[PDB]
Amino acid sequence: LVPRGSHMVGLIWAQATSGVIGRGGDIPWRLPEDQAHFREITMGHTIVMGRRTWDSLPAKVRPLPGRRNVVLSRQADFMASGAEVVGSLEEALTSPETWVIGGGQVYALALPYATRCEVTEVDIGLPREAGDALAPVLDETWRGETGEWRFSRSGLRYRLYSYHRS
Ligand SMILES: NC(=O)c1ccc[n+]([C@@H]2O[C@H](COP(=O)([O-])OP(=O)(O)OC[C@H]3O[C@@H](n4cnc5c(N)ncnc54)[C@H](OP(=O)(O)O)[C@@H]3O)[C@@H](O)[C@H]2O)c1
Ligand SMILES: CCc1nc(N)nc(N)c1OCC1(COc2ccccc2CCC(=O)O)COC1
Repeated sequence: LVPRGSHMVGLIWAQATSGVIGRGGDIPWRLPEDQAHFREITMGHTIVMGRRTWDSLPAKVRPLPGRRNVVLSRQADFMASGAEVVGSLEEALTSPETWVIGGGQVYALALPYATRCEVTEVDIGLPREAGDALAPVLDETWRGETGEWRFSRSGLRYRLYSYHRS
């Protein structure tokens, strides 16, 4: 349970088995089961994303519905129509429950404050290339639950992990 006076911070991402989460300003696969899972977890909560992740959303879809959208930028003239832009995680993490939804820079930034991670791993063989955005690496303070491999309607295997720490 999440007491309303707390500030719970979770990270949620989908990665290939290599750790790649983004390339060329997009996610280099599509998995409908992961889209549904991402929405089930985040709906109703504040979502925090990096400026480059906001840029990756088509103008017609953003801000993402059903969730308070917060965008991190250091640029005083960057504006996100329909959403709030803030310059730090301290300013972004005011809600009782916040999901950090990417990308690679913002996961690394938020990791020291996070107590939950929800991961989808997609069994697509995408090697890491220079410039890719990557999932954060989780140290031994994190305890994980790994689901069995499942199979998507799209013909890719995937599995879910849930990590927690104190
Ligand atoms: N697979 C997934 O689950 C998933 C999820 C989300 C995104 N993605 C992908 O990941 C890629 C984007 O990731 P990315 O690592 O390139 O970028 P990102 O983390 O989404 O955004 C980086 C931007 O955040 C801002 N920022 C970073 N550190 C900050 C700090 N300390 N204070 C304030 N603002 C800060 C900066 O904005 P300014 O430059 O404006 O200062 C920086 O350029 C895309 O390919 C996207 O499609 C994948
Ligand atoms: C789903 C990808 C994803 N999966 C996990 N597990 N974690 C993430 N953080 C993540 O990326 C979430 C973003 C990309 O969402 C997309 C992308 C394509 C299609 C549909 C959506 C959801 C739209 C919505 O939610 O209405 C929203 O900005 C990045």
